[PDB]
This record gives sequence, C-alpha cells and structure tokens, in this order.
Amino acid sequence: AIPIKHFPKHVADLHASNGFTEEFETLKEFTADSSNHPDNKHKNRYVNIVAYDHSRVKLTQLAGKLTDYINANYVDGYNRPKAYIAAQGPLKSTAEDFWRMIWEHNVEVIVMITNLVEKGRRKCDQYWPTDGSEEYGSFLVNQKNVQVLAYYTVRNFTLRNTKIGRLVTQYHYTQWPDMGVPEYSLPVLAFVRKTAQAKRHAVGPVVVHCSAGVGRTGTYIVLDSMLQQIQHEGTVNIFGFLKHIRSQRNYLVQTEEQYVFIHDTLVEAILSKETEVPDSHIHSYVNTLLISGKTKLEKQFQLLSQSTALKQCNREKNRTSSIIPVERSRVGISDYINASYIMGYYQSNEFIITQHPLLHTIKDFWRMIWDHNAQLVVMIPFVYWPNKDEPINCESFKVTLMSEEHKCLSNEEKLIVQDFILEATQDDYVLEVRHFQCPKWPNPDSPISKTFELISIIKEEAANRDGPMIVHDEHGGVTAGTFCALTTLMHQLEKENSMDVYQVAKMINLMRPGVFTDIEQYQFLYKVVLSLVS
Amino acid sequence: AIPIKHFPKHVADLHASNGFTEEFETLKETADSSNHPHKNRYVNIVAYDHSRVKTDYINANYVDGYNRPKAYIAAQGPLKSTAEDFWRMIWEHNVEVIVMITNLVEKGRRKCDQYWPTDGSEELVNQKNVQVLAYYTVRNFTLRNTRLVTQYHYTQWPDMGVPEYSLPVLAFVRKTAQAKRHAVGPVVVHCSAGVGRTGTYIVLDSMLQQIQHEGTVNIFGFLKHIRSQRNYLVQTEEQYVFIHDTLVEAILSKETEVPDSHIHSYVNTLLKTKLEKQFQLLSQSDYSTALKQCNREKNRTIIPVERSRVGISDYINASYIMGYYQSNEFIITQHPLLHTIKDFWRMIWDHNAQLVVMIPFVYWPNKDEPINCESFKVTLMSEEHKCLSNEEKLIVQDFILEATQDDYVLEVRHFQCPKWPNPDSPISKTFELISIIKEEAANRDGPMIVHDEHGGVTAGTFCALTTLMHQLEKENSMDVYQVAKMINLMRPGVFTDIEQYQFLYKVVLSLVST
Repeated sequence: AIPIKHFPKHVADLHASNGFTEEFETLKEFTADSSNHPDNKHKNRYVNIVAYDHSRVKLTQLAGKLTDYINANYVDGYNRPKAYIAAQGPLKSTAEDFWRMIWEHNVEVIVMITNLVEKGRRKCDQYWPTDGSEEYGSFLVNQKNVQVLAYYTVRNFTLRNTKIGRLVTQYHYTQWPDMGVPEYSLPVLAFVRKTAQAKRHAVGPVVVHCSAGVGRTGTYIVLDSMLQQIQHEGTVNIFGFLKHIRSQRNYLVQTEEQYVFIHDTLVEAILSKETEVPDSHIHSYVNTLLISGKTKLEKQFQLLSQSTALKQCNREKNRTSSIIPVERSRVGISDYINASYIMGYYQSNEFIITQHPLLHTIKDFWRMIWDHNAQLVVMIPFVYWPNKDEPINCESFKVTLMSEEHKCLSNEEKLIVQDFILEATQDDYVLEVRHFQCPKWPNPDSPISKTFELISIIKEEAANRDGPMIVHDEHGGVTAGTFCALTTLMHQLEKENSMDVYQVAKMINLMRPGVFTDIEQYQFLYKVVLSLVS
Repeated sequence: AIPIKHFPKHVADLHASNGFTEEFETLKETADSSNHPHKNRYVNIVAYDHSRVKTDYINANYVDGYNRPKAYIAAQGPLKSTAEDFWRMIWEHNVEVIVMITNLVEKGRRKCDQYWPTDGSEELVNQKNVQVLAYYTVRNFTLRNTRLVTQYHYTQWPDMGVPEYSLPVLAFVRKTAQAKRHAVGPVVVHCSAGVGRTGTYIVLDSMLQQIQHEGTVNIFGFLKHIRSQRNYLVQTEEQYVFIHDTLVEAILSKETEVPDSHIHSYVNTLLKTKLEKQFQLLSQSDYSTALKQCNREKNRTIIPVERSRVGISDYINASYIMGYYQSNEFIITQHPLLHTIKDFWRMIWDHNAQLVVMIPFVYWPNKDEPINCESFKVTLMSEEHKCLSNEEKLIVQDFILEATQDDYVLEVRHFQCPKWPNPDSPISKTFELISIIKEEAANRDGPMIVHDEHGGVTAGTFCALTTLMHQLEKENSMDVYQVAKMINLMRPGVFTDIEQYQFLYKVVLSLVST
C-alpha cells in the first residue's frame, strides 16, 4: 500500500521503469459449472467469458429445463464485502432475468459503462423503455425522469413485480471510447464521484455492467473503491485490491491500458481533491485558495498545465503556431481547419473554439458550421460574412444575410445580432445561424457582475438552437475559453447548485492547450463565479 | 413529346450539348394561408393556395399525374407539431399510400420527424407489418378516427445530390406503382422540404405510365405543368438530369422482373436477341475513378471503383455489393496477398462480418499460431468437412477475433468451396451450395465477404444467385437483368462475357421445378 503522499511519484516511476507491464503480466494467473451448462448457452454474450460459482449470482428457480442462471458475480469493495454485482450487458434473451436480478437482490443503483451500439456493433441490448413503460416478463419498468449530460446520463425508473413501486436509478457513462481508455481521466473521475455520492444512500448492492462485464466494469470497481480508501484511510492499493477481486470474477480490468489508466486517474484525484463546490461553500472555498508549500490557486493552476499536430504544409492556414488544435479535439471539415471541440455541461462537443478567419479560411469556417450543423456563433474581438449585396458561395451551400439588430447592454456596449441561412446547392436543407459580435469582453472597467449578462443572453439563445456553439476570439485562446468556461459554470450552478471551476478549466485546457497559460485568468474565473452567488 | 424510340438518343444529345442547364434555367420562371401567424420546415418553402390541401393548414399540395388529375399529394416531411395534421390529412383525403423519399436523420441533420410507431401503437396509428429491404422499407399501418395504410420508405437516397445508380430508384417506383394501381384515393408523397425528391418521384412515376400506355415521354412538358401546383418540384439540375437517365434505363430495360409462372416463357424469349440486348446494357452515364498510386502493389491484377470501394481504417481491393436485404449485403474482393492478409482480417473486423465464402494459399491461423493484428487476435476454433451430393468437400472453419484493447469477440465462419460451379456435375447441384450458405447467413449479422482469385465472375455469380434465391423465395419474382447490372456497376469487370450472364438465367430456370 502506498500513501496518497507518494502515489503520484510512485505512478510516474512505473511509467519510467515500464513497470506496469511486469505488474500486469504477474496478475494474469489464475470452476464455472453452472455457466457452462448447455441450458445456459444463449445467456452468455461470449463463450470465453464466465461467472465463477462461488461468486455467481443465483436467482430463484421457477417453471423441463433450468431457470436460476445469470452471467454476474458479487465482488467486494474496499473493506465492504459483496458490494457490487459485476455483470455482463443484458441480451434480449436475458433482459427479464436481469430485471429479476434487480428485484431479487434489492438493487437500486445500476452503473452502465457502455453504449448499446459502438461503431456498428451490438455491445448491449436496451433493457429499459425510452417510452413511458415496457414489460420484461413478470417485471414492469416505468421510466420517470431522464437527465442527459456531456459524459453520462441519469435515468430514474420504477419497478413492479407484476404478480402483486420501487425506485431504481441508472447511471450511464456514455462517452467511453470504442477501443482503449478515455483520453481524459478527469470526466470518468467525476462520474464515479457523482455515482459514489448517490450510491452512499442505497441499501442493496450496486449492479455494474459493460458489454462483457470484465474490463470496463472492473475498472469502475477499482476506481470507486480506491477512491473510498483515499477518503477514509489515506492510502491506495490497486494491485493488492485488484488481485483479490480477480478471484470473484475473471478478467476484471482486462487490458494493460485500463490498469495504467486507473493509476493516472487516481493520481489526478489525489492532487485535485474534491473541487466541486456547493452553493453554501463558494465563499469559504474561494478564499481558501489564496492564503503545503504554496496556495491552492497555484497548486490547482499547475494541474491545468498537463500530443500530435497536423501543421506541416497546411500550416499557412493558422494565425499563430501558439494556439493550434490537438488531434484528440481537432475539428474535422470534410479537409483541415484550426479548431478544437470543447466540452460543456450537456454535451462533449458543446462548443468549438477556433481562430478568426483568415481570408482563405473564410470558406472553411462556414463549411465547419455547415458540417457540424451549428446555429450559434459567438465572436469576441475583419468581416468574413455576406451582405445582401453579395451572398457567400460555397460549393455545397450558399451563405446569406437575413437580419441584423444592435442591442445596448446595461453599460451601453453593443451586441451585433445577425441572422443567416445556409441553403444547400445540392439538396433542400436550410441551416439557420445566429451571429453575435461582442464588445471588448470581459470589459474589466465595467464591473464583474455585468460579465455574466452577456453569457445569460447567449445561454437562452443556445437552448432553442441545436448543434454546437462556434466561439472565436482572435486566436481561439483565453477569451473564447473563459466564455465556454463561464457558460458551462452558469449551467452547472443553475442545475446542480455546484461549481467545479478546476475541472472546467482543465478539461478546456486539455482539449485546447494554451487557452489558460496564466493564473490571473484562472483566478478570474473564481472571481466572476462568486459574484453570481448573491 | 419524344417517343421512347428517340428518347434514349435525345437524352445523350442533352449530355453532349450541355442542354440540360438551358432546359432547367428556362424552367425557373400565391401563398396567403401558408404565410399566416410553426408548421413550415423552411421559410422559403410554401404551399400554393389553389393546390394546397385543407386549424385547416398543412404544407402540402395536390399535384396531377399523367392524364390523372389531383393524383398525388406532394407534401413536406412532418414535424412533431404537424404529425397529427398529417394523419388527419390521411383520414380526410382517403389516402392509403404514402411514399417517403428521405430518412429521419441524414449525416446528423433532422430531415423528417418520425410520425409513426416503432412499437405496437401511438396516437390512432397501430403498426401491423414491416419489411426492410436493401433500398426501401414497407410498413403496413392501420388507422382509426378516435382502415389499412401502407408506407413506402425509399431509404438509401444519398445525403446531397442524386443516387449514383438509377436502377434501384426505378424498381422502387415500379414496386410502389404496382401496389398503388388499385388504391382509390390520392397517394401522399414526401421528402424533407417536399420539393425536389418528392417532385422527382411524381415525374418518374407518371412518365413511366406514359411510356406504358402512350409510348411517349414528356418530362419538360409535364414538369412545367406541375410546377404550377407546387413550387421547386425537381429542385436541382442534377435531379432533372437524373430523371432522364433513369427513364432512359427503364425504356431500354422494359420490365425485367419475372414471376414464378412466366420464367419459362421469358427465358426462351431471350434467344439482336434480348440476351444480347440486355447483356449490352450491363456494360455501362456516371463516371469511374480507380486508385492506382504507389499502393498499386496491393492488387493482383479487377479493381474497385470509389462508389463501391471498401474502406478499412486504409486501402484494400474490395467493392461493396448489394443484395436483396441490404445495400452492402456482400463484399467482393481478391484472395489475400501475403501483405494484404492483415488488411483482409481488419476488413472483417471493421464491417463486423460473420461469413466468408471462398471459391477456387492459406491466409488463416492454425491452433499452432493465431494471427496477431494490432486491435485484435484471429484464432481457429473449429474445422468440419461436409460431403455434398456429388462427394465434394465444403471446408467449414469457425474463427474468433478478440479485441486486444477491448472485450469484444467476433465469431466468423469460413467456407472453402470446391470447383464452383462444377460444370461436370449438372446445373441442379450449383444451387445446393448457395442454399447451404443462405441459411447460415440468415442467423449471422454483418456483410458476406466473398472472394475468388480476383473478385471477378465466380464471386459475382455467387452474390447474384444468392440474391436471386432470396428474391424468388420471398417475392416469387426474379430480376436477373437488374441483379447482374447492379453487380457490374458496383464492380466493373465481373461480367464481361455473355455465357456467364446467360448462365444466370440457366441456373435460375432449373430452380423452378415442382
């Protein structure tokens, strides 16, 4: 066991010494009679994947043939035995059994780390209703509430044994990549923290699933449990803890990449602490950052600053080689443009940050809007847009100007609202864009309470609009980044009554490196956010 | 009006002289109700008052067919706000047929809102039956005012521009036109906006009927008229051009779908000859780009065209080939060269195919040594040997591809065929192979990979005859002409000789024993 003090270094030491592979190889070694019964062929997703008999979940027997089998195990959390139920992703054949499992084991929480379809593969069958209600054998699932957020989706169901309600809540980690591990550990983290908090009020065990029920599922169980170790004990033993649960279910944490990813994720958690602040504590927290060897502001700031370029012989389409997209987040026109996807509260790919068009790029910029079906553009400062004089002529569409208003804001600055249409030259489709030109923003001589007024205006507008928000300053840097931040923080406050500024900056900075390079801007975010909680 | 005699040449004359654009420009030259106080998809798109259908407003017009007035109801794609109104329209105008030439979503754009139930019922529309085929999808609904109605969903229409092939659109219209022939009310037709795509059907269906009854065809004439009943019908120049080419193909093809009853009467009539006349037509007004490059060192000789070219995550010599149930039913391709072996398996892995049919070098792993691709491992599970009715072998081997970086397992089955078709065994034993692989491919998902040496004739006849077997089984019909042409369009050089085109007819005929 390593202490939280030494785990960060200890992790870097395994990256340097290539000691993860040693450590993972050694883990590979390592009966399943029930799961190999001929009866139980069509209840297993894969033939090699199996539920060990000592740990397997048993359902009652009913009615010839057998009826008590499901591909799922009880697996022990951190000094909490038989905590999780590590289970495979239900098929249409096993949908009922899966709901019976829920009813028979008193389950209230379900943790889903997979999509139903992933690059054209059936990974998991939809075992619940999008519509009001659906009936799975004896079991009636009637969906109450749904929340869809950038990286996860919460669904509130109710359950009845039709042979006579109980509330059940599903936690859908949606954005997990189709092979490999999430390029960012920071959102997975928050998901587990979000589930871990709600799950702290559930009485039965927590069901966890992916497709197979091994890697992804296992990776949550390690990440959740170690989290709890860090809080209560101040220590962390992945290798220890993992070797144990691998007894209760096969191939938990299946790849080396997952093993490594757990480490890095937990490292980030140790150095971040919980950085989501409630309403009550904004004030108490915002002071504490500017009083270890140095301030939480410096300590957090350092962490924001943490790669493949396409910029060889198309490099004459960027303004500055200082603010330039990374392939992870790089925005793809049908080919190249300097623009990164930026995530927000509700959708990974909420915004796009990018540069102000260079004369040649003007045509690309508009194609970007057209491909991504964006209806908002926010500008924060050369005209790159058509008049009624002369519409812009892109090949597969025409850009044309419909309106132009001018709003006087509460310190008498202007908001140039113009509407547009892009009409297909080769189809019937019409895309209706709205365009904001902002003043100097944030105008730091007008007070900090009128920074938000802009953001509230553009918030409302982006509700009724679909597609992402294109936000450009000169270079796709700080001023655009603070926009996406503060919008995202406004939402996050409004809906959850919480603020995690640390996360909102870092994800931004991870997704477009060079947006936040100076602490005064990082602090500023805290500053602005505080004026909101009056 | 041009006669069908002179329409094919007349069309080529407008391609040569760039006279379609003249003809379309010239076509370019009131709506009080539609400009009232949320029921219009786009602001520029509008339903003219004299033609509009009738608290009382919906973006739809009556449009006249060929000497058949007020025949169609050319309408926009319903929004969730106008879904009801659209069903009331159906009830109030005695509609039994709906023709949908668009998807609900197209490269992430909402083009049309789903106005019907996937589940049993929604509000009263209760869905009875569904059939999903390569290029369209038939749905049978029933309707109550708190009647049977049939929807015809042309699914594969490309996201901007016109279908690269006119041959499947044709067949769709012919399929709808036949069922619609004993509907008494009007036929509702829609796309997203309700103008180009919708309009292009109405011209294509009606001219079809002109050709059958009158032996003439007047698009420009007929079009100029209906453009009075609704704005922008046939919206682009590409659509205008496409109608022509499509109809040209129809004139020269005639109906080539044969029922059970008439295989015998048709197969003789072919043999200047309809066989030569049809054959010529397989060898064909689009364009072609083959690559070539300094990755030309990954082909044996038969080379994919970009339309149909199969995309590994990136190049492989392989074309998508269409079948009865799915455009992209099959992939025809070459036998792997040693370097391509790794690609071949990646192809299977990307497209999630579970059947491979081989038809004559080992490119597959033993229990000795699984194949090691980066994002998966290929491994041998089974190997059976089936003795067919003239004692030849079918080498059935099963495989698994397991992800190296995930949990997924793909279960492939692999057939090595004998000499096929074995021409010393009778034609009656050709089909037995195909029937075997037919039932296997029912329970399997993903496309069928089919290779001979070069992805040529022998693989092409397989996809043909499988597709024809299905088509006979389910619809009791055979359209051999179409099945070869689509194949040949999608991978040029598969059918280069008439004896193999004929052969298809030959084989098919032996099947209709009783």
